[PDB]
Amino acid sequence: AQNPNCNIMIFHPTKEEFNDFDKYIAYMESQGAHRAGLAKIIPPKEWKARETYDNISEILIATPLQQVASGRAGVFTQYHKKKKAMTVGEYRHLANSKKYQTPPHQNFEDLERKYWKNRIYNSPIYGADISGSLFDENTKQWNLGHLGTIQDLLEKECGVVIEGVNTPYLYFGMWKTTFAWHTEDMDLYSINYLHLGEPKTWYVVPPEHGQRLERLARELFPGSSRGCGAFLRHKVALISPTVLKENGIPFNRITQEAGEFMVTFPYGYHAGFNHGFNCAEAINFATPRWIDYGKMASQCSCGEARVTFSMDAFVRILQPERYDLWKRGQD
Ligand SMILES: O=C(O)CNC(=O)C(=O)O
Ligand SMILES: [Mg+2]
Ligand code: NI
Ligand SMILES: [Zn+2]
Repeated sequence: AQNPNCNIMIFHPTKEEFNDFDKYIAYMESQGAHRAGLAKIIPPKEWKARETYDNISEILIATPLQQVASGRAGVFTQYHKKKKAMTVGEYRHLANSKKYQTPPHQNFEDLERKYWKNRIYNSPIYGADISGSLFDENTKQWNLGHLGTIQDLLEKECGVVIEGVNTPYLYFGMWKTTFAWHTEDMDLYSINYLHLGEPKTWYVVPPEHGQRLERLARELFPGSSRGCGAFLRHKVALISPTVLKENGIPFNRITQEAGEFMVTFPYGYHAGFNHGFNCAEAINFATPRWIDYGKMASQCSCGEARVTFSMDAFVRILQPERYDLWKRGQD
């Protein structure tokens, strides 16, 4: 079995290997990459996403979110407070202000120490889930707006034609902006491209060990667990690497820099934080190997998780027994 320790693998495709997206994912999996839950892909030196990022300041962040924490430094939740709209240029100035800017630090490990020590004492502001793309239409390789759709994959594998669409989303981050422990909707893959700015540090649990993370989370967040048998779908809970190690949970970490792609694999729990002002693009995708994970994905039916239109068909076709309860949680 390839990659039995579930290490995060880093790939350097050539320009020729960068042509066929599906084929390269299947290649990475042939080398065991999915066992980690996360892989990094460094694009060939000849590739670019677009010509420049000099003209993005007028994009609107309609509903910036202030991420307010509660708990202790290593075990906390966050809630999202809505703020007034602002442009990307206004958000960048805010990220760089004395109140929000990255502190002085020696290296990525020092900054990670500072994040876990001090995150809860601040409330950074995040632009999230903004439908759109920064890939040039003429970028033919790994263009996250031109991927094969999840609805087409389900039709190809299973024969069922369904409604729904699959488009990318932009993220604008600052120092201490935080992504809580989660798997993707319907335990899909994700791909994330860091277009510009400062890094993102990721934490990930191997898919084969995801239930260990879920059991710790029920212990650490006991009222949330009584409220919902899939409360990690709410995307609010954080657990530090130190707490994970104290509890024996297998995990890995890596820092993504501008110009790099990350792929998350089905049922790979992940979390992380941004180092400073940045912009990322991400989208969910599927392969044939996903189908069996989609059929088994947990679901939130308490009402908290609320998701896109296109998830309806995935539940309806893959999880007909669960569909009526889940749809009630959507309404
Ligand atoms: O960049 C982000 O904020 C979040 N992205 C992810 O959790 C992802 O691609 O799975
Ligand atoms: Mg603009
Ligand atoms: Ni994710
Ligand atoms: Zn729920």
